[PDB]
Amino acid sequence: QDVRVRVLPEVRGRLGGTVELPCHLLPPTTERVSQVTWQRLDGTVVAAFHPSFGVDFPNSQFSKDRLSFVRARPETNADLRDATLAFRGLRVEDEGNYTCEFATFPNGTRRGVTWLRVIAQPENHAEAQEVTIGPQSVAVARCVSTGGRPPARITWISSLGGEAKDTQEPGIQAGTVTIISRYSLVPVGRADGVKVTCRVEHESFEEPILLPVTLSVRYH
Amino acid sequence: QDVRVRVLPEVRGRLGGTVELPCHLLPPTTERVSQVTWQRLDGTVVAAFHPSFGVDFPNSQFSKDRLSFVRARPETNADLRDATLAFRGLRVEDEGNYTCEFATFPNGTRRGVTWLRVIAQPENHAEAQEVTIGPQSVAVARCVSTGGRPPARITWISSLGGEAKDTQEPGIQAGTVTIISRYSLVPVGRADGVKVTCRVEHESFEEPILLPVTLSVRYH
Ligand SMILES: *[C@@H]1O[C@H](CO[C@@H]2O[C@@H](C)[C@@H](O)[C@@H](O)[C@@H]2O)[C@@H](O[C@@H]2O[C@H](CO)[C@@H](O[C@@H]3O[C@H](CO)[C@@H](O)[C@H](O)[C@@H]3O)[C@H](O)[C@H]2NC(C)=O)[C@H](O)[C@H]1NC(C)=O
Ligand SMILES: *[C@@H]1O[C@H](CO[C@@H]2O[C@@H](C)[C@@H](O)[C@@H](O)[C@@H]2O)[C@@H](O[C@@H]2O[C@H](CO)[C@@H](O[C@@H]3O[C@H](CO)[C@@H](O)[C@H](O)[C@@H]3O)[C@H](O)[C@H]2NC(C)=O)[C@H](O)[C@H]1NC(C)=O
Ligand SMILES: *[C@@H]1O[C@H](CO[C@@H]2O[C@@H](C)[C@@H](O)[C@@H](O)[C@@H]2O)[C@@H](O[C@@H]2O[C@H](CO)[C@@H](O[C@@H]3O[C@H](CO)[C@@H](O)[C@H](O)[C@@H]3O)[C@H](O)[C@H]2NC(C)=O)[C@H](O)[C@H]1NC(C)=O
Ligand SMILES: *[C@@H]1O[C@H](CO[C@@H]2O[C@@H](C)[C@@H](O)[C@@H](O)[C@@H]2O)[C@@H](O[C@@H]2O[C@H](CO)[C@@H](O[C@@H]3O[C@H](CO)[C@@H](O)[C@H](O)[C@@H]3O)[C@H](O)[C@H]2NC(C)=O)[C@H](O)[C@H]1NC(C)=O
Repeated sequence: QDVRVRVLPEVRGRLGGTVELPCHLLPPTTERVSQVTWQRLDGTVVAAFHPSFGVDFPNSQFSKDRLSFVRARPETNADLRDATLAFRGLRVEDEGNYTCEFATFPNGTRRGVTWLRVIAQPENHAEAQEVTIGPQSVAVARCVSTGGRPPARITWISSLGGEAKDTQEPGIQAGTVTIISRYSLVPVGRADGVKVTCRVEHESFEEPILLPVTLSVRYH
Repeated sequence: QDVRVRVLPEVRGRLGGTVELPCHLLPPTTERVSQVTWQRLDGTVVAAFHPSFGVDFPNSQFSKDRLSFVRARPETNADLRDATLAFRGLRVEDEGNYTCEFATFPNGTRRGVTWLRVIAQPENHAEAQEVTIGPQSVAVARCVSTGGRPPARITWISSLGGEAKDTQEPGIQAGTVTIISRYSLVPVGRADGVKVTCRVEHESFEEPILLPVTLSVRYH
């Protein structure tokens, strides 16, 4: 894990979206570059670049349709020190640790490693459930952050001191998860009409999203 | 530590002598080779080979005077899969773990690692010390394996049950060690003329070397 190879430790990309993973051999340019290879941790080579032999993306799983080098030079940069790797149509399966390796000469190989995270932005909905008075604590409201990656975090902003209950469950999409949160309390008459807000946090949002809902109690 | 790179785990060479360290990328030949580099563990590159840029031995310590590739081809083998590295004028300082690395394309780098040991063959001498009768246990014989690497192992084959004492000490040559072994016993009259043998074992010898000596006691 060499300082003269510059990369970013972490990099995030939207499910089914695109990311560039940057990688550079930092100058001074005091060594020739022999070839560049992007490997996964398993060892599996993802993309490879060679000044004579050209480019290759030998894994059927990370094919040329999705992977590409950003390198822009007109077929002939006096040296290929920028090794930046673009992904498209991101898969959950691409979440991984990628390793950018420069075979230099006569200096040996230098590498840098970047963690690619695939985020999925969930879909959010809340509602009140209409309830009758009674001593049993029932769900008076629910909030659901569907198909998040990673799992979203729901909390309840309410003036009444009702217990929250939540649970996980698999998302529709491979490696997404839906979070279900139920707001329960003993239904009391003064509660009718009171706004109770669902507060859902997730990587993909600038900040917590708020889904306000108004409670509904029997016999106003 | 890849199976498709063939090397030898261990390799021994005489101080101030020569060794070849062999290294091959095993066929089938299903990948192009980009460049070959021999690194020490520290990382320090010892020798490097590149099909276009040529050869280099960039470390002042392992210079071209001593290092060389055995590779024989007339400047143009269709591929340079044999990466065998010759050393000469071996130094104690070269004892190390060397790593043979093939930058392949598009396949990544494969490597193999060989431990290079520098042996020094010691010089051996033994003698009896002449002694007078007396209750005090004195050295009646000594044996010295001078300037060994690694340290030699001396033992005594004798019919009399005398205690052995030995000690280390630095050798003349950097990273050699002299072993001194004294054969002591209470000098008894029947012992005169009795052969007592020095038995010294060391890597460099086919087997244990034997230095026989005849005891010398006062008043036969
Ligand atoms: C470098 O990678 C190449 C190609 O790798 C192939 O595809 C990638 C997406 C990955 O899935 C790789 O795992 C995959 O191999 C390798 O070439 C292949 O080498 C192997 C031998 O190591 C060949 O298998 C042999 O097949 C023959 C008969 O066809 C048998 O007789 C052998 O016993 C053996 O099973 C394979 O056919 C070959 N592929 C091609 C297109 O030639 C290469 O081995 C690898 N090299 C290194 C050093 O990693
Ligand atoms: C991708 O790689 C990153 C970072 O690199 C990590 O370090 C490397 C040098 C290797 O040794 C890798 O094995 C290692 O993953 C990973 O981030 C790290 O993930 C590990 C899980 O394997 C986390 O370890 C935890 O550490 C805490 C203490 O803080 C313990 O309580 C746990 O038991 C657990 O061991 C670690 O927190 C995390 N580090 C950072 C900075 O996020 C990553 O997991 C791996 N993932 C992917 C998707 O590629
Ligand atoms: C690959 O190795 C080359 C040459 O390495 C040199 O000799 C070997 C036997 C080893 O002892 C190496 O450690 C040694 O560097 C490296 O080239 C050298 O790069 C450094 C910068 O990393 C240069 O030092 C700079 O010097 C200038 C002024 O001269 C300062 O302004 C800088 O602040 C810095 O100190 C050094 O001069 C340069 N040598 C040559 C001949 O150009 C190279 O860095 C290295 N590359 C990698 C990726 O490892
Ligand atoms: C050169 O390298 C060899 C072999 O490779 C070794 O394994 C590598 C994968 C790395 O992890 C290296 O760190 C490691 O050296 C070395 O041979 C081994 O040396 C180590 C000392 O570092 C020995 O370890 C001992 O193990 C015993 C238990 O059996 C313990 O009681 C000791 O505490 C000690 O840790 C090990 O015996 C030895 N292995 C063999 C097969 O000989 C070598 O030391 C290193 N030396 C040189 C000159 O390059």
